[PDB]
Amino acid sequence: LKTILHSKRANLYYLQHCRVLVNGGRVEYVTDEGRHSHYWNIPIANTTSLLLGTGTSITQAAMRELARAGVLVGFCGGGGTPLFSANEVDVEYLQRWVGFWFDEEKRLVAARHFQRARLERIRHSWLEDRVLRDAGFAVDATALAVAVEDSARALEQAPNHEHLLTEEARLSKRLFKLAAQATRYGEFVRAKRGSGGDPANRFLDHGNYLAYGLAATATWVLGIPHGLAVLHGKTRRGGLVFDVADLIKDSLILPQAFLSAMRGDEEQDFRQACLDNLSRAQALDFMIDTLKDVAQRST
Amino acid sequence: DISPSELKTILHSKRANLYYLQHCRVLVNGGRVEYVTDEGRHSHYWNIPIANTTSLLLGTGTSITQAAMRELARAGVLVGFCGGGGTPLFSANEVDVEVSWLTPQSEYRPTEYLQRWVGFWFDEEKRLVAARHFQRARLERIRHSWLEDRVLRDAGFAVDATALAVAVEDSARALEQAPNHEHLLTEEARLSKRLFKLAAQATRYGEFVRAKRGSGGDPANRFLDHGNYLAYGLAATATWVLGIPHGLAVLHGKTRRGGLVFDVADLIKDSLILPQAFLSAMRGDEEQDFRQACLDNLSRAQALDFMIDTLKDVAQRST
Amino acid sequence: LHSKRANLYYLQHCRVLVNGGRVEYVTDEGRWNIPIANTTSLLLGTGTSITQAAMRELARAGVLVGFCGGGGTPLFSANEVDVETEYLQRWVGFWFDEEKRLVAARHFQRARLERIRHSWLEDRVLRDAGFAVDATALAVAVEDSARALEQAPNHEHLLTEEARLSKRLFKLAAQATRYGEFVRAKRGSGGDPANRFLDHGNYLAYGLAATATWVLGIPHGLAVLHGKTRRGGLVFDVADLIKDSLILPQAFLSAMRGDEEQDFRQACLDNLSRAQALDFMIDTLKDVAQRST
Amino acid sequence: DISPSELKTILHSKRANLYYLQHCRVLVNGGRVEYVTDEGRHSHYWNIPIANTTSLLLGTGTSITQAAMRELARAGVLVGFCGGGGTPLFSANEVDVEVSWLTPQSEYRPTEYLQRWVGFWFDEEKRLVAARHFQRARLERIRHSWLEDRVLRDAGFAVDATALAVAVEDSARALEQAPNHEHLLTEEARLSKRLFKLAAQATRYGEFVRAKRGSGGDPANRFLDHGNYLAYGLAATATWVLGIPHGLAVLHGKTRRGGLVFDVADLIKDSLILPQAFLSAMRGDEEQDFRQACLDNLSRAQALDFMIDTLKDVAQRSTV
Ligand SMILES: [Ca+2]
Ligand SMILES: [Ca+2]
Ligand SMILES: [Mn+2]
Ligand SMILES: [Mn+2]
Ligand SMILES: [Mn+2]
Ligand SMILES: [Mn+2]
Ligand code: NA
Ligand code: NA
Repeated sequence: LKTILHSKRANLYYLQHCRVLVNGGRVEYVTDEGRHSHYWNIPIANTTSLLLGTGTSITQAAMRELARAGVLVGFCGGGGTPLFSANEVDVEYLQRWVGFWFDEEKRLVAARHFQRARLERIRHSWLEDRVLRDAGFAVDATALAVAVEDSARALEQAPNHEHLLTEEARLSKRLFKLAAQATRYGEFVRAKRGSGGDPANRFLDHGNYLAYGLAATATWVLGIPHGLAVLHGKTRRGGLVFDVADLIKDSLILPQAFLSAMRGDEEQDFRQACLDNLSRAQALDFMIDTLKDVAQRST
Repeated sequence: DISPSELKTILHSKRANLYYLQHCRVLVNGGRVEYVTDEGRHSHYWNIPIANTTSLLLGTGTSITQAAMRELARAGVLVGFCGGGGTPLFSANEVDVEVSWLTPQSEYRPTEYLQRWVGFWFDEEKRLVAARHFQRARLERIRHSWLEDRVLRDAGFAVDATALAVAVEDSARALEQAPNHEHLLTEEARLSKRLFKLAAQATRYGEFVRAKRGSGGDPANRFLDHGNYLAYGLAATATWVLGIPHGLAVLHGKTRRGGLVFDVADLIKDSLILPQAFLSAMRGDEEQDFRQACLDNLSRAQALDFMIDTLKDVAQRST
Repeated sequence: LHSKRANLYYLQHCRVLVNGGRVEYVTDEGRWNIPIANTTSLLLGTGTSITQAAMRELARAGVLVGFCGGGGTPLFSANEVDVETEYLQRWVGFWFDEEKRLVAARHFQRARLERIRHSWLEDRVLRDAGFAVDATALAVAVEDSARALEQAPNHEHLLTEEARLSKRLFKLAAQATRYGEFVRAKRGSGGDPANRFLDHGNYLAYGLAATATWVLGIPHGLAVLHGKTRRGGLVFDVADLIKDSLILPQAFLSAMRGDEEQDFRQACLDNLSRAQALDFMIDTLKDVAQRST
Repeated sequence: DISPSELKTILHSKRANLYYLQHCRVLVNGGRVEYVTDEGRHSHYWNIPIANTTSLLLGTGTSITQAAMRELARAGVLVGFCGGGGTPLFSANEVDVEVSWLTPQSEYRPTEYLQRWVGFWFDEEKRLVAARHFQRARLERIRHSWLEDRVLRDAGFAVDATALAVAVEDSARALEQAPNHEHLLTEEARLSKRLFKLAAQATRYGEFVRAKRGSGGDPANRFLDHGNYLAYGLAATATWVLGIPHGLAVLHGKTRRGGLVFDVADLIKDSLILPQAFLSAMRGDEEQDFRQACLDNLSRAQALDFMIDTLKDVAQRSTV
């Protein structure tokens, strides 16, 4: 059962299990049993973005007709992640992004706002919205709000990027501990990526991977290159994708990791639970909006 | 000494295969990427060695699947959809789009060249310096390949060497005199026209007239259009592998989308593709013979590596 | 915008569809999330469309769906409400006892009088717009009618008094706006702008009333004040809750300002939205059903 | 004498069109309501004569616009959303919803039938008397149609007349003695099952087995599922035109939302839809051929008029 009628923001559609082709100058979508039931109703304007996921194919004639119409096209894994390969976006956000990015102070302004955005999404999904709680995420509501409020303040006071990052890490650590307790996980230590074998560290690694796919889709639709991070160091590959994934990491991935663990989920149960959370909470939209908002303010 | 990344870049720069496909389906078969043609009853199946491939050009009557895209992206192979007969995929306003490129998005790129690039790119006079630098590099390749390339000589490129030296020397003087981008573009077309003429005479083509937008029917024009796709693919690869978006053109930005691909393809279009278009015409090659001959020359001359070095030099020389 | 408590949403200029497993609504490039639960109601207005796959998902999730004009009126067509937290049994439970029906009717009249007092006097929006009504004459009128309504012994007398209050509000409204002589023209037969705007305004009010009865599952044919044989009777009863408080002054204001049809229309819609008219209609209907037992 | 409103009801009862639409958009084009399919190079545009239409059923791959809803609603045309391939739009627990109906809300209905209806409806025993009444009206349509409709006979419905007459007599008997709604429901399904068998034999279908929830792939089952939508549409129209809410069911209330639609559709399902489903299977009709043949039968037999009279009769009899 659906529970949300989604006010769509970014004009991005996901397709799966169909063949995209052209009949008489018209882009159509075909399955083994004739015309696809939904896809004919995706609007083919220069504001559209198309992601072709599981069991899709496309012909050259369709590609022509989509590119002619200003439709950006990409290929993604199941559920829109990872983002495999995509059309380059014509160079708008890039100009603005570059406009502030070389001013280290404006970069910190961007980084501070990302953290505020991230703090709010934690507050929202762990407390205000009930779904996680309903599914057994029994977090100490009181200790959570303290954590957010302390960190928020501690973040506001960091004088520079190095300090912001330190505080940013401390908050994540605090959340792991609360999440573990919430779910009676017992001892938890975050293992640096790939190196932990326990279910939670695993689900966290896999979850972050699904989120990087959504973040990459956000930077791609906006024409913003991965190498212009606001929080991660300037030499980190994929740096901005990670900044962008960090927006919903602790609010959506973190709690489902400990839940799947608590519940004895296998890898695919976790992946699917995760995608459903990202979907319901409109994560991709938020990543996009955060990016626009930051660019808009910069100058 | 060298990073593992830089090693991988060198290794990528040595991939020799570049496919141009028509009337086939690109898909995955027993975990291999393959293209499939319909031979009436037969279907023929052709392997694609992805670790050795820089790009796929997919023209008329092609399709590709998401599972192939997955495998291709993961191996860092670009996929471009192009039009038929060397004509544009489509034309919108006054701009022709030869290839729609799909570039891998999850194989994270280095950041340093991108940062240098967006560092100069919004400054018009610094784009001028970058444009000029590409043009200089282009002239040095024309000289080397037209004058010191025994392999081209031995294949029947009986070019008037004195005349080639004179045109290239005049172009250099003009290039360095150019006040702006319009002057660069003007000089470039002017060299190209002299070179087509010289190549025509070298190969007994008879009187040659360059036809635009893939409109020419004659062997030379067709081979020149087909060969440019090869240069576009290497250029699309060279910029992708360094993390530079195709859109940040410094010379062709007014008349081409993803114009950096054209800027970079110009490094080898006149030096390498052009002679071989006339050599193939002269000998009666079919298109795919000509394509193989180019790939051989581009591998031999280490074209991809040159393109990548030049991008680096251009990026470094705005610091 | 979808303004009306956690439960009724209004959409316009968008396509409702299913993509990537979600029910989504896609706004026109020219122009908040909605919860899909069994308590949701959804109205699709100007420049909307919906696919069968979306309808499926909303129906499955217990969302009642309707189509309506600009701003939520008229109500064109809607899902049948499941007969049951159900007002229908209660409604019918009192409706056949004529004395209980009068109790309902008396409550509607008190509710309507309070709305008039609120909007004409207490609340100043109307005032600010140039509705310069004699505050004193208005309070006398309301108090007198209230008293006269409580004194009426049956529906007939209640209806008589009810019309006599409307007549005296028209006159107060005309003077408030320096309109000059006014006489209510019955049945769309009036040509002067106040008469025309009152006709149009009531039509917009019917649209809202129809929505209120639809959400509660109550049939139009069970009126508490209008005659048993009158088609759309309960809708007219419900519209009467806000006719004189909101539509009547806007009609004289629009005429005074030289408004065209659409100015008037948009002014009502805004008044109706500002004053939360639809919620009042619904609350009143719920309360009458509650106080009927 | 005859009121303009009742004349309008008689006029509405004669509307002959009923559309079942798939893979198209319903919209307004030059002031007309039309449906549009995409045919590669050319879109096809099909007019909907709204004054001559009872309902639209919109299945797989449809959409409709507010502007179309406005024109349809104004003309008193119902719009239902149905599922694919004769299967339910959806199922929520033990209850299947075949069609989600949108009914016009600004074309004010008469009040008298509704008032009679809510007057008896909350009394179970009165609902029972209403259910029996519907069931007798159904037996009478079955008799008239299977025994006296020469048109069906000439189309090759070679039914065993005596076998049919005997089953309907047994049914009437069992009907009158039904103590509960439970008993009525049991007898209803027992008669329908005899009728499938008789229709199958009249049309050389071979052994027939009714499949539920649209799950049957054989022609008869598919036409039965398809024909039911037509009956639902006319029932939805009959009840709406009289101002009776779909939910005030007297028979199928336990298993069906908007159950009165089913109770009313039962007046013509076995009498008309059922033989035609077997005739179409016998001839090799495509689905749209079958649907047209039904519409022709329903119009010739004045099915909508009968449903409407029956609801009126039932409402008027509750009143004693
Ligand atoms: Ca090198
Ligand atoms: Ca009759
Ligand atoms: Mn980090
Ligand atoms: Mn050039
Ligand atoms: Mn009245
Ligand atoms: Mn039945
Ligand atoms: Na050509
Ligand atoms: Na079926």
